[PDB]
Amino acid sequence: WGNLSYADLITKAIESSAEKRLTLSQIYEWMVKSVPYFKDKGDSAGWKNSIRHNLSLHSKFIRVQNEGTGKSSWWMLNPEG
Amino acid sequence: AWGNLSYADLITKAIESSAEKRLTLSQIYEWMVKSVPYFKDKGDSNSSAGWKNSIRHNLSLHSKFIRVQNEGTGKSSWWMLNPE
DNA sequence: ACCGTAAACATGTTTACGGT
DNA sequence: ACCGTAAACATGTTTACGGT
Repeated sequence: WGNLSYADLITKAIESSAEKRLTLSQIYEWMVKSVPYFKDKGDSAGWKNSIRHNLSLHSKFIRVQNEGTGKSSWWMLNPEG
Repeated sequence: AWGNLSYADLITKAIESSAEKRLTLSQIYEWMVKSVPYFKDKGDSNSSAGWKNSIRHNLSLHSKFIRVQNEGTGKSSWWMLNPE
C-alpha cells in the first residue's frame, strides 16, 4: 500500500478515539479494521515492529501510564510537539 | 548463595536505601552488583541473564512493588513499595 | 532529510515447573 | 504455599541501511 505514512495512520487512529488516546493493542485492531491492506493480518513481526518503532521515535507521540492493572501505556498525540 | 534473603527482600532493601524511596530497574541491578558479594562478579549481561530475569519477574509478580511513570526523555519507570 | 524495514536490546508481564 | 529458575510473549527504545 501507499497513501499516507505510518505516523499519519497512528494519528488518524488516535483522533477517532473518544478519549483521544489508544494503547498499542488498540492501534493494532484499528489498522486491521480501517486499512484494507491489513485486513487479513490480525495475528508480532513486520508491520507491528514498524508501529512500535514510530511511536518511540517520533516526538508527536507521548507515552502515558495507564490506570488499569497489567495494561500497557496510553499513546496520545503530543500537545507541544 | 547470598544468604537467607529472598529476591523480594533484596529488591526492597535496595529501594529503601534510596533517598526518594524509588529506583529504576537499571539501578536495582547496580545495587545488587555493588552491595551483594555473590552478585559482585556477574555484572555483564552474560553471567547476569539469570538473576536479572528473576528480578524483573519479582517486581511484576508481587503486589508489594508498584510501577510509576518516569519523568525523563526515555527513562524507564520508577519502582517503589506499595502502600498496603 | 524523510520514510520503510530490519534488527539488537531493554523493560514488563504471565505461565509453568521442580525443590524445600 | 513459597521460592527460584526458566521461558514465551508483549511492549518500548535505538541504531543501521537502502531507496526517494
